[PDB]
Amino acid sequence: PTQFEERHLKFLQQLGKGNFGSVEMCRYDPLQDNTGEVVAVKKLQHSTEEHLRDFEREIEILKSLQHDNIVKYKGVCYSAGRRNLKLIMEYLPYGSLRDYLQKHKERIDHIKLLQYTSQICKGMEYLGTKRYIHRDLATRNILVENENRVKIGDFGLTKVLPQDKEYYKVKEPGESPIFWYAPESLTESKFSVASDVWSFGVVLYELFTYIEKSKSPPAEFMRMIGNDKQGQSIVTHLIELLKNNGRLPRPDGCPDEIYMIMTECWNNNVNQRPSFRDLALRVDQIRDNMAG
Ligand SMILES: CCc1cc(O)ccc1-c1ccc2c(C(N)=O)n[nH]c2c1
Repeated sequence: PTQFEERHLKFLQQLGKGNFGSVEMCRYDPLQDNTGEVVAVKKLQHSTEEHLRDFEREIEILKSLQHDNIVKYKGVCYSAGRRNLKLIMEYLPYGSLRDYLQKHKERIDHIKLLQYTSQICKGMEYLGTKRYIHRDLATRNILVENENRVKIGDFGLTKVLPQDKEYYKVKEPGESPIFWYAPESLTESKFSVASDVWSFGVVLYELFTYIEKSKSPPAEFMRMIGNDKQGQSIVTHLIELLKNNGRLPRPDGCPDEIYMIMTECWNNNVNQRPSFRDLALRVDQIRDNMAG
């Protein structure tokens, strides 16, 4: 119901950058009196026909979503042609859950951690009904609205399942977050609802270590690979470690019932991992049992 144009978009400050794109804070101001609404804006640095095509698919996915725990779509800008396309989304002042939690950690207890966990489960349950696979679940990619609510973000790798099958195979892997990936994703490039469940397991580990740098997944796995070899790639060493049942340890002070959920999510067999339905019920019941 509304298209945006270049001449009313005003730069305020930087929010982030990668190898192919960047994000900015701007004010849309068509009356030119500085009363306009503040928004967040994405654009591409290096436009290859391939990357430009992936960008337009990201936008169609975002249009179709409406849920309390998922980030809101606003519009698009074609003022300078297809090769200079921009995306407009809602601005959330508190930023990412990774950044927020490091800052305000002395006011966040085990009960609060489980509130965030529950809301993430509800969001993924909704994506499942549309047959979408997220592919990039991590605390850097969740956003905060206020002290009692969070939403799922960055949909830049998301895919749709075929009508006939229960997995999608990706042609040409990109630059990947290997320390959050399932084994059959690493060896065969297969992604599914089940591989999203392995990733949710690692998010729960991030939360109960309070996002400390020195206990992060990259730090722990590199420690476990060791000091010697010598002769192989880093990803080759990781695939071998996982085949022989090596896993991340229990965080200091983690409850029995929460640690059991982690171990179940990290099963080698895809057919033996739990559902997002059951995960929501179990988490809510544990939170109630701490209440009284
Ligand atoms: C436009 C980029 C984007 C793309 C996507 O697919 C999902 C979410 C975002 C996004 C990223 C960051 C923020 C922020 C902040 N404060 O950093 N606020 N709203 C944001 C939305």
